[PDB]
Amino acid sequence: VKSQQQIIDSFKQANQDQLFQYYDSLTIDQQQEFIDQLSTIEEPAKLISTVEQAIQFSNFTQLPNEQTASTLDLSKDILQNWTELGLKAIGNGEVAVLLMAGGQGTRLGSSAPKGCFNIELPSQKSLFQIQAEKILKIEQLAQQYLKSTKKPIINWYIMTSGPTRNATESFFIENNYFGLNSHQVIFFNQGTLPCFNLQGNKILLELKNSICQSPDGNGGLYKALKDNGILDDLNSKGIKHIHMYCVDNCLVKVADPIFIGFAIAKKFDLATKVVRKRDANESVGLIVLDQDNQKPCVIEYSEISQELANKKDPQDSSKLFLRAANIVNHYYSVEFLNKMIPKWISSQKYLPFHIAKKKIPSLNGEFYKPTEPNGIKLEQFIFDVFPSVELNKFGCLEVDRLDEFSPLKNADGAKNDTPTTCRNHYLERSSKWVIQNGGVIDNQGLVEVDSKTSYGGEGLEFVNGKHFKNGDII
Ligand SMILES: CC(=O)N[C@H]1[C@@H](OP(=O)(O)OP(=O)(O)OC[C@H]2O[C@@H](n3ccc(=O)[nH]c3=O)[C@H](O)[C@@H]2O)O[C@H](CO)[C@@H](O)[C@@H]1O
Ligand SMILES: [Mg+2]
Repeated sequence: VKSQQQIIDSFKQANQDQLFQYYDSLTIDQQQEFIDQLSTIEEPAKLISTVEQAIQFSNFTQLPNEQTASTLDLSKDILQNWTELGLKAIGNGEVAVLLMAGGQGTRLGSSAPKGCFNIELPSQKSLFQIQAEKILKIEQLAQQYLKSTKKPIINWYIMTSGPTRNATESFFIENNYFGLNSHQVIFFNQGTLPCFNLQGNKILLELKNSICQSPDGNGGLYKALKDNGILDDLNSKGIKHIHMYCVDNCLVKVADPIFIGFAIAKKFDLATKVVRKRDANESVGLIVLDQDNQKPCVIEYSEISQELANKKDPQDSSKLFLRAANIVNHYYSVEFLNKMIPKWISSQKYLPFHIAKKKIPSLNGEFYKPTEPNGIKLEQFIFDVFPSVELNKFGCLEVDRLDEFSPLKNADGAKNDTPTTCRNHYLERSSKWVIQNGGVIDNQGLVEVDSKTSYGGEGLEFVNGKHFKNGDII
């Protein structure tokens, strides 16, 4: 739309003259490539103004009992009822899953997308394959429940970022989508945001003809859904329910019928899963009620005070007051998304920029890697839109952590959330399932239940009285 010079001028008017410090020494091709990159930034002056306001701008209680439920407390009949509602929805092609895999998992230090990571289970399955097989399995369980001739389809929308896209897609193709239909696995990229200097008023140059940019946070998912036509696809296919989740959880129950059934039974617009907080210092957001506006919301682990994090429950001193840990497992009604996404992406009121100090290798005038944080990355949080839902339309399901949540965040060597803790948890869960179904594991070993065999412990009646050894795959 605008000329090359018009773009340059709009950045200079926004006081970003440093970006053109080496412009004249660049070849014409590098210049054109540079401005093309700058042109993707919609409204520079406004963005910078917003980042600045965000920087110079930086009463909770527990959610009402009416909006919460726990799989630890519900009777089998109630859980079965929800399961059936969930399976029926799946059986009618009304369910889609949305996988957030745009993160670069810096803490883990892997060169490949976290989803490809191998926590070294006997099966050597990557996180992506486990999730793929969970999807295939639940489709089959729904088909069996409804007695369908063919299995229903759960479209799997995978949100990648520029840096994880190629490897991610190439990985699924090389593995033939792990058994799923190629058409049901749909990739789409989330956007990016420019990185700024510590002061937060200047965009950082990565190279002489390139600015630093990073994935705009999982909160950038809503805009990516609209812009990539995913929302249109949901409507086109008649999908009514979508399960959004985090790629790092090796235990995740993708498209959990219990979770979907919970939302349908209660007619929720939005629902989220939580587990009991490990300890005051666990790096997890907490689901709470904002008493000032009487709206549900999440307080991120990095923006909570030690005092609030450590406060004990006044009605039970043995527990932390705020202990509903966010495990990034969200349910959204498609209708709710059709109605709200236009609003959410139209202002910071729902998706404010969160500031993160980072060590960003960039231009000094030469490229370099710092030892101290030299810039900031901007991020929108997926849950910041929660307050916009009506309290009575928001659900919070507490689940069993050992059965549903073991995140891979750190490289081996750390105390928690490592490939080892994930592997151990995965094997312990599998082993518990086998024992409960009468299976005998010799020499106190640990076995692995194949995701191709059981979704969550069901259909394991054949192991009763049967012997297994440490390392077996069932
Ligand atoms: C914002 C957010 O969700 N925070 C949650 C996240 O924290 P945490 O900081 O550990 O995780 P991240 O926000 O980095 O990643 C969450 C998920 O979003 C994806 N992602 C992230 C950034 C991005 O630009 N694009 C993208 O797709 C990641 O691939 C991952 O699947 O998990 C914790 C549990 O482990 C929760 O208690 C936190 O409340
Ligand atoms: Mg309750």
